[PDB]
Amino acid sequence: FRATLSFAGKEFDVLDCTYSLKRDVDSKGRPSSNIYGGQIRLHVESTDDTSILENMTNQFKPHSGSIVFKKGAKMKELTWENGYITEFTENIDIVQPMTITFVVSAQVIKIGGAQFEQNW
Amino acid sequence: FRATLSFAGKEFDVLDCTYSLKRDVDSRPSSNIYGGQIRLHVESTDDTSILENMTNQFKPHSGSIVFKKGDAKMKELTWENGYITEFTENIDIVQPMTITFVVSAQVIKIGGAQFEQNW
Amino acid sequence: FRATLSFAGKEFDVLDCTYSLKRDVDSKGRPSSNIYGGQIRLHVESTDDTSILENMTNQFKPHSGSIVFKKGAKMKELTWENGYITEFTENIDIVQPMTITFVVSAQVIKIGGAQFEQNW
Amino acid sequence: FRATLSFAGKEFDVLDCTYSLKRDVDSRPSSNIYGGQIRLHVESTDDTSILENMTNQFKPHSGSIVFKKGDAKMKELTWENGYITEFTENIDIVQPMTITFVVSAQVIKIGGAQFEQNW
Amino acid sequence: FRATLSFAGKEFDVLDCTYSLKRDVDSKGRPSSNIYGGQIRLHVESTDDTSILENMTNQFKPHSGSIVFKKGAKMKELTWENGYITEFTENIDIVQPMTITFVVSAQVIKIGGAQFEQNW
Amino acid sequence: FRATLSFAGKEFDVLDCTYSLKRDVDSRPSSNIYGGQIRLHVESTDDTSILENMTNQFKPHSGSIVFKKGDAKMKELTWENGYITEFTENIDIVQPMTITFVVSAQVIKIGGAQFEQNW
Repeated sequence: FRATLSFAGKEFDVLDCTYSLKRDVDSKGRPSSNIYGGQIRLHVESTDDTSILENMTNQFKPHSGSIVFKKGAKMKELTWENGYITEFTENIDIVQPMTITFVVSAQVIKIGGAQFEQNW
Repeated sequence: FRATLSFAGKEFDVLDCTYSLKRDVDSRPSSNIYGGQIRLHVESTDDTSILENMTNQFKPHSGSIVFKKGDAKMKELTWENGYITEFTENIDIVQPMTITFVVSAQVIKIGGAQFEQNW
Repeated sequence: FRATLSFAGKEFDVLDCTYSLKRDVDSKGRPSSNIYGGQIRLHVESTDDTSILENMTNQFKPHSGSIVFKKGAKMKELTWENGYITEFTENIDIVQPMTITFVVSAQVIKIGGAQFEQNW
Repeated sequence: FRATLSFAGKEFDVLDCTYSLKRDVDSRPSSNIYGGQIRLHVESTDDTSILENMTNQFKPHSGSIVFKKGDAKMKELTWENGYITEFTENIDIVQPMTITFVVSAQVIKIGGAQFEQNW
Repeated sequence: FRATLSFAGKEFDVLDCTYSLKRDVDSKGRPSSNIYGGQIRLHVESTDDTSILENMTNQFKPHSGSIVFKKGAKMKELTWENGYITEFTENIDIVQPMTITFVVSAQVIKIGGAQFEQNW
Repeated sequence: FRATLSFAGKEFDVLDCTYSLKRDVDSRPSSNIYGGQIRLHVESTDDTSILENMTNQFKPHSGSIVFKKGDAKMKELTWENGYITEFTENIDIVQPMTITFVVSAQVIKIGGAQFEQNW
């Protein structure tokens, strides 16, 4: 209903967010792999600010971030730790007019009681 | 009309559910039946049970989907000995917040039908 | 306009049905193969009934079926003989709410004066 | 506006028709012309003539499509020495019942143009 | 706004026209090729006339053509020289009812001050 | 709201613009950053400057896109040492006439960010 990313000491209004995890399955349909993925894909409005891009281009240190989902009270909160921005796009279209879509790849993601942690 | 998933001691309203099975053919059926993955689409709440069930434990589980019309129980898809093998959650201010996940199970059953994998 | 499948001693209202046949063509565009395909793809409403699925999962014997197409009088009739259900999907979507799509692979299909018969 | 296929001693109303031809190019045209398959889309009736013509016999045939406007004959695509190499019939209560089929022919002709395959 | 193809001593009203050119780029994103493409794709109404097709099927000699773009005065003009029709489709659909789409591959294309010329 | 490209000593109204960058990952980021191509979509006029800049010369160039809201300058994407590596112009009586082209540049800059290729 409302989603607020805390990132790089700033807040951004989230238009849309998705994260996904997967395990392989063999022929007999038995799970045949550990869990992989956990990339977070975020979509936020553009302003004069270039902090997200700077965070990808201008430095090399891992970061943390926080998305808080609300209704109308904090419903739940997706956080990541030790991540890097691995995909960035900014788009203007004079017809949501100006926006950024970027993906974080992080060693740890957490939300409510769940934790996913990569093999690094 | 209405579908109710019973999973992990909780109930979830099903926005959409699909399960499928297939056999190969040659140039004549040429294989045993495979697939039987169940794909479920449910609303998100404060709950993280589905994901916890994927990430936080390793033990197979059972689940139950009950399909209804107007008011009784029309039929019921159950699985046994399954694992969540695909999860995605999406938020979009434009159904606002939802989970789509896939169960891979050794046994699925509905009405009089039973499908059971070679394990 | 109205299509009625007779299958497994029951009748089902057909939402949609398609069957297809094909022959290869070489470079010069000459037909370069016998006719293959003839799979029938059927789409019917779900009820409490699980006969179609049972017919795929619970037994192994070939079957016959019959689709009668009407207008408003029997217009024509697609029949198959010695077939097997090789693909099944059932879908519920609380937005046609609940339906089955399945494919029959059969040694013989017939409609009006046409007959197609596989090499088995 | 209106298209009428004459085939197998019968007439069929054409919902849609396309034919195409092409030549390859290199990094300059680099091939003779190929294709010339005709793709036809017509209403289904009690008739099974088109399918019978594919399944039940083996002899090449001719056909004729006449394109009209308002009332005469605008132009006419004809084929000679062809075979039906693809057939699909579809019923859908939502054009309700139709056939889509492809003719592969040695010769197609329309207005002053002629295309003829290397056979 | 209005586009008029002059071709084979006739004029045709252009429903739509597109041409495109491209150069490869390496990993470092440096251009890594000369310019290629320059095929023109044209879309015109069908009449009783079969001149375009005849030009593809019935002869083998290169040709020239001219598209004039207007507003409401000639805005600019795409011309080609030494070209061949390498793709033709005609479509009727009783739902633009009857039309031709064809592609010209030409050694030289020119528009305003630009010229592109293939290696033949 | 409004975007103005300054290129080849002229200005063009931007219908749409996108630029993107990415890094590969392994089974963890596993590459330096690549991409940074800018994709621009502008109206056609009597002008052929963009195409001339691709076809008629061979020297790298710079350009400037200024993004605005309501009235000042919100931010500005600039490139340096670039080449037009993809051009398409389309006319369609149904935006009627437009150009879509891609710039590949050694350096792009916007607000405080800078991206620079390994050349």
